[PDB]
Amino acid sequence: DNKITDEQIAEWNSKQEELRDKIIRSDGDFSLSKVKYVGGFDVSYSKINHELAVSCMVVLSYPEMKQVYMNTTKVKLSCPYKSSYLAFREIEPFQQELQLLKAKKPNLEPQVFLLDGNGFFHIRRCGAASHLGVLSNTRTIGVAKSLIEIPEDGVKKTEVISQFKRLRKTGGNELDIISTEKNEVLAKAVLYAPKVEKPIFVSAGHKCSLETAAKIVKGCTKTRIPEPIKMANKWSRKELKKIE
Amino acid sequence: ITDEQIAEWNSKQEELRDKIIRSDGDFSLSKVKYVGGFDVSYSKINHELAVSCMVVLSYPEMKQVYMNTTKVKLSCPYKSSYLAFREIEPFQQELQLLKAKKPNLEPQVFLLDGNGFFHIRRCGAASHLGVLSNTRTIGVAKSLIEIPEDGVKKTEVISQFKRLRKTGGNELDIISTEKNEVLAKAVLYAPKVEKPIFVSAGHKCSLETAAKIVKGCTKTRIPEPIKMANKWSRKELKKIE
Ligand SMILES: [K+]
Ligand SMILES: [K+]
Ligand SMILES: [K+]
Repeated sequence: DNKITDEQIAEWNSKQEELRDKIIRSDGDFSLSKVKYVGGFDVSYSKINHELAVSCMVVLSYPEMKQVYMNTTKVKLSCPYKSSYLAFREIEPFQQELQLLKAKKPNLEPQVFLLDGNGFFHIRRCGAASHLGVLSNTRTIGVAKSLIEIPEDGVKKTEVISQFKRLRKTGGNELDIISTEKNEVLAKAVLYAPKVEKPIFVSAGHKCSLETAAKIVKGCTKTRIPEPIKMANKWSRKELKKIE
Repeated sequence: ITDEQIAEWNSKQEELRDKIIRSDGDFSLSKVKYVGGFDVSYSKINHELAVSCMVVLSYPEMKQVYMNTTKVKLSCPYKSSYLAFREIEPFQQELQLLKAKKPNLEPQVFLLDGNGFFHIRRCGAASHLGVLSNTRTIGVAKSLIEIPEDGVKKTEVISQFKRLRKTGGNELDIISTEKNEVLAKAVLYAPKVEKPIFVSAGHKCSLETAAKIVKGCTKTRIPEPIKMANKWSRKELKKIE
C-alpha cells in the first residue's frame, strides 16, 4: 500500500489543480426531462487481503428506479483511501466499468451517474465525482453520506449540522453549504427520504448544475441512500464477500 | 409440516421434558473454564442450504479458542415450539467434531439460541439438545416467545420490564400464571442497552447459575459465544452464496 508519499501527494495536488477549471457546473442543453437512466458505481475492498477489491456499475431507469444493468469486476486497487484523493483510488475501475457498459449495453448508457462522495465540494474544487466526470466526459453528481470538513473554506461539521437543525425547526429540508473564503455555495445538505433526520450532501459533479443535481438525487430517493448508490454499493460488497 | 409430524414432535417433547435437570448438582460457576456457542445460518435463496458453527471461548476472558463451520442440509422448516428438530442433528455433529479434535477444550456449558425450560411443553431447543447429548446448556433468546397457555404476553412483559428499568433494576422474573412457576429471566447486562434478552435453564444448570454465566459472557447485548458462532456461520454462508 506504499503508494501514498509526500511526492505522490504533490503530484495529485498538481493534477487536481490542472483539472479543476475543466469541471462544468451548469446544465448546458441538459435538463431533467432528458434523464431516462441513472448510473451508479462503487468499490468494495477486503481488509483481509488488501489487494482484493470489487468494482460495480449499475444502471437504473428514471424515474422508475428499476435496475436494468449491473456488473461487478474483481480489481486490484492502486492506492488506499485518503480524503481529498478518492479519485486516484477509483478512476481506473470506473473507466473500465464504463467502457464495459458502453460495449455491452451502449443504449443503456445513463445521462448521469451518482458517485459516492463529493464533486465541487472539495478543497481544490475537484472531488472524485467531478474528477471521474471530466476524465470520462460523463455527467456526474456527488452524493456524500458524511460531511467533509474544509478549514481553508470555513466549513466546519458542528456548525453545518447545527445550522441544518435550526433549519429543520422551520420545516426546511435543503441547506446551502458555503465557503466563507470564496463566498460561494459548495454543496447542498438535503433530506428527501421519509423517516430520516440525517442529511446527505449533494454537490455538482460535472456537466450539471447543483440545482439539477439535487432534483435528480430527489428523484432517485426511496430511502436515505439514493437507489443507484444503494445498488452499486450492495452488489460490489456482496460479490467481494463471495470471493474473499 | 403435517399433523402427524406435529404429533410425533409433541410426543417426543412430552417424553423428554421429565429428563431435564434444572439444578447445579456438583457444578458451580467456579468450574466454568470454557463456554461453548453454536448457531446455524440459513439461506433464503436456497432452503436446504445452511451452515452450522460451533465455537469455544475461555471463561471468563471470553477469548475464542475453538471455531468450526460445517455445510449442512436442513431436515425441516422452522416452526415455533419445534426449533429443536431443526438443529438437533447439526449440533450433535459439531459437538462430536469438537470432542474428537480438541477434547481438552470441551466446555462445561453451551449457550444456545432460543429457550430452554421457557417453552409450551417445558422442553425448548436448549433443553432438548442438552439432554439428547448429555451436555450442560443455557437458553438465551433475543426475542420473547408468547405462551398464552402460561399467561405470558409480550406487551405485558415488555411493559413490566420498562417499569422495572425506571427503578434501576435489570432482572425480571418471567412466570407461568397457570402453573405458578418461574419460566425465565428477562435480563440486561450490557451497558448502553435497554432491550432485554431472555435466559432460561437449559439442562444440568439452574436458572440462577445460568443467568450468572450469561452475565459473565456479556460484553455487549449478545453474549460473546452466541455472537461469535453467529458471526462465523454467517460469513461462511455468504461465501457459499
Ligand atoms: K462481471
Ligand atoms: K464514515
Ligand atoms: K469519516
